[PDB]
Formats: sequence, C-alpha cells, structure tokens
Amino acid sequence: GGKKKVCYYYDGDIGNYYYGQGHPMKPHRIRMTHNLLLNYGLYRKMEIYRPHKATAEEMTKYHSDEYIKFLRSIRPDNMSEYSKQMQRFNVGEDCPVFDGLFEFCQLSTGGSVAGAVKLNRQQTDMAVNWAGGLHHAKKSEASGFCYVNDIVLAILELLKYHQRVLYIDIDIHHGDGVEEAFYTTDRVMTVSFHKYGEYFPGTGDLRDIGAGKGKYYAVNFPMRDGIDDESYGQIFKPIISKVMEMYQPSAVVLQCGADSLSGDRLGCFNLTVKGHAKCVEVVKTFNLPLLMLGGGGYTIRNVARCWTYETAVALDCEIPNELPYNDYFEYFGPDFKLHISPSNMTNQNTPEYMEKIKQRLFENLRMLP
Ligand SMILES: Nc1ccc(-c2ccc(F)cc2)cc1NC(=O)[C@@H]1C[C@H]2CC[C@@H](C1)O2
Ligand SMILES: [Ca+2]
Ligand SMILES: [Ca+2]
Ligand SMILES: [Zn+2]
Repeated sequence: GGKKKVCYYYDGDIGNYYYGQGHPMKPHRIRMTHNLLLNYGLYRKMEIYRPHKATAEEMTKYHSDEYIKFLRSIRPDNMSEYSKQMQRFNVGEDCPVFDGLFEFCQLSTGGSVAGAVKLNRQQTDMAVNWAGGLHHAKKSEASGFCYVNDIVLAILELLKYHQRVLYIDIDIHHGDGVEEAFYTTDRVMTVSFHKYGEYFPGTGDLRDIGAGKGKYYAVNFPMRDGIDDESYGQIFKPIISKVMEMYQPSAVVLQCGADSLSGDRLGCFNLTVKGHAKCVEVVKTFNLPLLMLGGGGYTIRNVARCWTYETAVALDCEIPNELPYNDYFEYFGPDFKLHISPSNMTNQNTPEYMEKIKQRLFENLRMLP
C-alpha cells in the first residue's frame, strides 16, 4: 500500500496547437488542466518533466515508415501535392492538416514513452501524461482526431521489462487502435468500457475477445447512453479485480478519456468527476507500475476538473471543492467548483444489463490459464 511517487509530463507549447475553426479537439484543455493543478499546489507533491519530442525511429516501432514520412512532410501550404496520400492515411477532414501537426504528435507521444521508460527503470510508481491517450490511431492511418498511437508505443516500451501489461480504457469510445495492435498476443490484455451501438468507431462488441495466442486477452464492456456513477461502480471494480486475479500483470496503462463525463459536447454518458476518478482509485490500489494517460474530452472546463482531481487521487492528496484562482477561472463558472453534478438524462443501462454483461465477461476470464 502507501503513498506513491508520481512523475508528471507536460510541455507548455501543447496549448498553442490548433485543429482549426469549429474543430472540437482543443489542445488548450491540457494547459487548463496544468494551470488548475498548479494553482491547487499539486506541483509540491510530484516531479514535473518536460517530454522530449519523440523521433521517427520511436514512432516506427509501431507505425509504418510511409505513414510517419507523410506526417513529417504534410503541411497546410503543400496539401494539394499530397491529395492521394491524405485520403490513404485518413488525414484532411476529421483529422485535419494544421500548423505543427508533426511536432504535436512528437509532444503527446514523448510524454507517454518517457513515462514508460521511467516506470521500466523503477524510478517512479506512477507516470502521468494528460496530453496522451490517442487510442484510435492505427499502424498506417489517422482516426478520430488521433494521428500517432502513443499508448501502443508506451506499451511496447513496457514490454521490454514486463511479460504481461494490462491496458484499461475508460474513454467513452472503444480503444480500437490499442486493441488491434495487441489483438493476437497474450502479452497485452486490453480492457475497454465504452458506448456501443451506432457509435464511433463501430468496434468493441462483447463477442470480440481476441484471436490466436490473444484469444481471451481482449475484453469489451459495451454500454448504452446515460451511464451514471452507480452503474459504472457496479461493474468496474469487479471486472478489474477479476482481470488482476486471472491475468496477473506486472504493469498497467490506464487511459482516462474524459468524454465519458456528464455534459460532454460529443459524449452521451453521465459520469461525474468522482465517478470517473473512482476508476483511478480502483487501479491504484493494486500497487503496480501505472501509466496514466488522457484521451477524449470536449467540454474543456470538465476535462480540466477531471484530470486535476485524478492527479490529486494519484498523489493521495485531498483538494478543496472551492476552485483556486487560475488563468482560466472564468471557464469554471457559474459555480467555480471542482466537482460536477450529473444531468437528468435517462440511464439506458439497466442494473440487470450491467450484471448480465459482467457475468458474460466473467465466463471469458475463466478461460485464462
Ligand atoms: N476517443 C478519443 C481519444 C483521444 C483523442 C485524442 C486525440 C488527439 C489528442 F492530442 C489527444 C486525444 C481523441 C478521441 N476522439 C474522439 O473522442 C472522437 C472520435 C470520433 C470523431 C468525433 C467523435 C469523438 O467520434
Ligand atoms: Ca473505452
Ligand atoms: Ca491482447
Ligand atoms: Zn473518446
């Protein structure tokens, strides 16, 4: 048990990257998160590092040479010359070309891989990179605002020193890029909780359980609109406890996508910051090397709240509900509190549904050796 060493990765340039007018991804939210947690005094309890810019050598440990070469070359001024490749690599529309795109990929990736190295060297208990968690990016394809899969790269780093790595994903969307990368291996177990049914990315059915050596090492909990703290807490600790018992990982990667929070611009879940952060508390009790990553989140005031509170949880530091003054204080009106209320939206996940899906996942976890 006990309190644990936390290393936290942040680059002050991250907030200046801009996806374009009306695009819901705001890298500014990482700066808001940073500034809020600094104003709570949480810098006093952890080591703050600036990530290196991850190289093409680092990125091509997973991604194709042609895809990384394209990301290094593509700019707003030369887009007409790469019309074929833009379509091939799924760049230009939802994943736009913007100024400094490659540098943005290098920063988000750098934090996750640096955190993994720190964990491998046994120089920290927890590593935190809120700029990471880009779980949709594929080997040779951008997807869902993600270009470079920092998570896959960080897990490959952990696999140098860890026989078994557990990946847990509480983003509202299915962690499809991470699942796909490790679908045929027992050395990574991927566990995703997500909205499923007529929803992006369209994968992560209950019946998707892995293949070959990876059969029974992919776990998917499909959910409906409006899941709440009670319903999520119903199943999270039981599932993760059973996974820990059967799989026995030596390192953990937790993707903490904040688009599962109540009031998210794109999401349809109803979790509070406390309900979301209960997942961090559950994972942290197992006392394994832990990489905590960001993810989605489009109501940026709540993203800042969520990841500030989850940093406090990682540190075992109680922080007051009254928000301290900060550079983005006006974003947190009209209440200026840390914690959020759930909406009155209907929870389409019945208690019977939650128990039934849990029981079917328990059947699959019995098939581990
Ligand atoms: N899930 C996720 C996780 C991380 C990042 C992400 C991407 C780049 C970053 F620098 C940091 C985080 C994005 C998503 N993308 C979504 O949530 C969108 C997927 C599609 C398109 C609109 C809607 C929402 O459906
Ligand atoms: Ca998920
Ligand atoms: Ca697997
Ligand atoms: Zn998401």
